[PDB]
Amino acid sequence: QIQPKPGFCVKTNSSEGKVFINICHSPSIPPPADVTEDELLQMLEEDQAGFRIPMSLGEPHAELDAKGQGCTAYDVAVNSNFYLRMQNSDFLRELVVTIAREGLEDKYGLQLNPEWRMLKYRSFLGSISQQNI
Amino acid sequence: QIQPKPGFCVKTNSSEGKVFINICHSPSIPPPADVTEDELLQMLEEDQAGFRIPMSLGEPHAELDAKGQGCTAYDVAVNSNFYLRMQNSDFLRELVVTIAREGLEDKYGLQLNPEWRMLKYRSFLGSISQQNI
Ligand SMILES: [Co+2]
Ligand SMILES: [Co+2]
Repeated sequence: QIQPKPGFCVKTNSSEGKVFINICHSPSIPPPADVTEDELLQMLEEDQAGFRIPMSLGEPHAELDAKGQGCTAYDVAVNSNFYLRMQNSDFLRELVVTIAREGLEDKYGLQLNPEWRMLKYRSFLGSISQQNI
Repeated sequence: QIQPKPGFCVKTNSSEGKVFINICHSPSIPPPADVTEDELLQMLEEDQAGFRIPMSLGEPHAELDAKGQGCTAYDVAVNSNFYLRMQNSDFLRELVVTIAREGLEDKYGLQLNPEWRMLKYRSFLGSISQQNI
């Protein structure tokens, strides 16, 4: 089993309560092809990101927020080199988080509310070494 | 006739030579609806930006680059308030430039090479007051 490395943590919410998405990474996860930005838009218009941007869409795990309240986390893990590209591009980072949100909704039957933010001081919600992919 | 206001200038290239895209603006151009980022991804996957992100796809105009060499400019003008949002979001700015590039290719039969950059010291290539939309 592959243990993910923390990347960054996205806080959002839903009619079912608070949700955190750990955008995390591993060198064991296949990277997307390195396409141009023009080609990336094409991928979206052809609705092919489901196959062309590999990511793990992790199972929900119950956790606690900083106020000690119950919430739900999901680990979305991508290739480490791809993660490092995402970090250095607001465009790519926001796009990939948006794709990951859609992926979790479709996979788990969730309905997220649209507002989200990347946490500044906390990288991952949950026990990392317990969250094998 | 509506005169566009300069926004920023994108330098790119093509098998036909150097191309500049003036991402410019006017309060007379209808704004896109103010959708969420989740909804924006949906718009792209449904390939509906052609109707849902209004922009003028300006006619080509011959100009000169800083080296005195011939090149071609196109003015892509959006609503001023929308422009100001784009400015303060790398994600939105890169997405809209990518959409504008596609729009010009489809409208004018162009094939742009993928590399482009936003000029840092020059806002618009061409005679602004002559470029009525
Ligand atoms: Co298209
Ligand atoms: Co979809």
